Amino acid sequence: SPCQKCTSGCKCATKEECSKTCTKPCSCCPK
Ligand SMILES: [Cd+2]
Ligand SMILES: [Cd+2]
Ligand SMILES: [Cd+2]
Repeated sequence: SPCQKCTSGCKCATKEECSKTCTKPCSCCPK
């Protein structure tokens, strides 16, 4: 489940940028 900024706004292109808006693969970032 993606946070409140990943819904229509997933900004993580990879787990590297994922450490910026989240800490793990929400339901949209990488696997
Ligand atoms: Cd997220
Ligand atoms: Cd993320
Ligand atoms: Cd995401």
